Amino acid sequence: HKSEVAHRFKDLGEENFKALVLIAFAQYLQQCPFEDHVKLVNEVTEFAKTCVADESAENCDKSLHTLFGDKLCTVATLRETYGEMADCCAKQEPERNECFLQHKDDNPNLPRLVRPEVDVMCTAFHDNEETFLKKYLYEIARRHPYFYAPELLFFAKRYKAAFTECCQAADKAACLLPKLDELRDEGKASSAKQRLKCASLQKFGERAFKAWAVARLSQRFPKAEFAEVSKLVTDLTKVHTECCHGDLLECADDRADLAKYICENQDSISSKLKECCEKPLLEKSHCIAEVENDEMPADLPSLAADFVESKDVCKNYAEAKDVFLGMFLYEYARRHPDYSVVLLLRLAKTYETTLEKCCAAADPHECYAKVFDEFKPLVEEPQNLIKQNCELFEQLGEYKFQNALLVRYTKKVPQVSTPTLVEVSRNLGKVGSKCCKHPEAKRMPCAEDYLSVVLNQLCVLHEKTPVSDRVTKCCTESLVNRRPCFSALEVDETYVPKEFNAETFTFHADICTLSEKERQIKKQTALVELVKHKPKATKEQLKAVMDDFAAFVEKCCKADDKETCFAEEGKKLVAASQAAL
Ligand SMILES: CCCCC1C(=O)N(c2ccccc2)N(c2ccccc2)C1=O
Ligand SMILES: CCCCCCCCCCCCCC(=O)O
Ligand SMILES: CCCCCCCCCCCCCC(=O)O
Ligand SMILES: CCCCCCCCCCCCCC(=O)O
Ligand SMILES: CCCCCCCCCCCCCC(=O)O
Repeated sequence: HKSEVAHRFKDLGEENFKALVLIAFAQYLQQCPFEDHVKLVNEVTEFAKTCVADESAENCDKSLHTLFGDKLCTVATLRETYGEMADCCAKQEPERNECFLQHKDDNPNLPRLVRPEVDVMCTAFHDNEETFLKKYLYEIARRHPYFYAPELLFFAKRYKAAFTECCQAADKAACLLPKLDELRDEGKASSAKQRLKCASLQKFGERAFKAWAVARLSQRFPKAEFAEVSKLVTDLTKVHTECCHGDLLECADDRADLAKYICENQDSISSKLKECCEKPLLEKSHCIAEVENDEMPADLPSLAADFVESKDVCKNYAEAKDVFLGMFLYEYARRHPDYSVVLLLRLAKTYETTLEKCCAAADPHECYAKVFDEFKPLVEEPQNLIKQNCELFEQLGEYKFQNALLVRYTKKVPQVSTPTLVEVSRNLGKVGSKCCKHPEAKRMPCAEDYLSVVLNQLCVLHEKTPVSDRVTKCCTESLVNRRPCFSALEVDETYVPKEFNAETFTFHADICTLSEKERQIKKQTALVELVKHKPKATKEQLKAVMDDFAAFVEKCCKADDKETCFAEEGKKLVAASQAAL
């Protein structure tokens, strides 16, 4: 088409166009105030409308990069506020956009965003829904300049729906709060997944990413042909490489192209793509990215034939190693949607290590004839951990389950900071209440998805202020061995317990007037400090002390007079506990 802006404006729609332009500007000019951004959006939109009316109006022929760049260079304070970024304006567009990209700040220093009271939000929402939502949209985008724009818009729409619903209810707070917490967690998870995807692509390379995608796409589109799966994995790798570089326009066009390619060859890929392919341009790719697994052929051959029993295995493998291994991944993954992708990768790595050794020996067949027996122990490991932990989560509840994990991990890595241990254990706890509800067939994929982010949040932090070689080890190993590594950590027999600290175990009545989450976190913090002081303590000793603390807290919060009870009975509890331990 003769005009880029006009075309985009047309298939996006005015409302979507406006929100996206706002996000795009906020991610580049992270320091400019809201009023200035709104002003820019209005000018770009007004210009866009001119081009819609006549693709021949002036400047309507300019590319989007050029137009975006020219408007960015119009900001008068560009130099005084962003300094060096202002020098990007002296370059020819091609280089200009690259320069702006290089100067995008990922971890800016903006005040943390505080959640106001439910009634102020609801009142604000009713008085001016537009400015309320757009201002928060701006606040979120300036803080996450890397978050893929269209997905942020998808989140905004869900927030709107939460206010619309809850702000017109009897008990607003009881309605809205849980929705906001779920949205935030989900928002943070999405952010982590995006960063993880790019970092892994940079650290481990294209081959590893391609294997990961082959496995994932084969579980989802089992009826698709291997050649079709390879086509998709290739385009998908290119798409993420570009999206990770950070250029929104390039990223968006590649994704769109891929989404249409998929819809046009729908019948040749999966019968589950029907809905996704009838959705508007903006939602297509997102929908496809979450499509459920198509059902498998059910009348499929045995893997043993072509990969163990067959003659010429070594011959087909030597002829094209990666293609053969990819074929193996494809065949194995499409018969196992119940496996995590990383498990499939372990199987593949194991099959590769075996052919490398075995294909160089006299009688190949004999050497690699028992490969499938090496797979069994690899499979069972995550499966046992699932049942074992989910059952426990069932006996106890989410809270006591978190406490169980708390005792378990403080003992393995007592060096870690107490707030980190609490944070991590609580998140692990949630993965349990969220995945253990799924039937066995969907548990591993679920746990893998959530554990990948929790483990990455854990590693990133630790990276900053490292405290344990073991954690560093597990954090730097391959993403395939990451979870196994942590699971293999044993109690720290070297750790020297921390001296007693009266303060740490002193409690007041203010705990009675705290919110549930707040009470738990204070108790859990104490629970971690206890284990750090008495690491050799037993599950029984510990249970007894946690129970005394329990009755104690209920007793002191249920008395004609508090504070005294906590101080008087607190003296007791502490002294007794010490002796018992
Ligand atoms: C690496 C993360 C995986 C998310 C994902 C993605 O970005 N695309 C995706 C990319 C662009 C448009 C639509 C979907 N599809 C995808 C689905 C089937 C075949 C190929 C790719 C996905 O599953
Ligand atoms: C992209 C999301 C649109 C933003 C509009 C929703 C406003 C939510 C305000 C709450 C932000 C504070 C963060 C939190 O939830 O704790
Ligand atoms: C297009 C085919 C590309 C897939 C290549 C198959 C490679 C399988 C090896 C297992 C991948 C795990 C990589 C790793 O050890 O980090
Ligand atoms: C304590 C976390 C709560 C979930 C309980 C199951 C434990 C997850 C282990 C299985 C991980 C599957 C991913 C992998 O293959 O490594
Ligand atoms: C440094 C923070 C403490 C370490 C947290 C351990 C994380 C391991 C998660 C793996 C879940 C499987 C259960 C397990 O084997 O521990």
